[PDB]
Amino acid sequence: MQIFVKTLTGKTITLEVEPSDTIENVKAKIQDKEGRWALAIPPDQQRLIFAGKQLEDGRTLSDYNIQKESTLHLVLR
Repeated sequence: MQIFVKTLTGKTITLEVEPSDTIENVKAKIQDKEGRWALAIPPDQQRLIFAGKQLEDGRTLSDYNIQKESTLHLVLR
């Protein structure tokens, strides 16, 4: 499954994920794709949003009915 994430700087990144990937697993992937600048932002200070909802690290994409080609947003927390 492919999803897109909008980063803190508005750049779009494309991720390859399984439907039961956890939000934590998705965040690790985003960290690898993103830039050095973000090297200073701790993981627990960033949150993913989808369809108005704050996504919890331990729940899965499938828990939130996130389907292929969904766009998530990485925001401050």
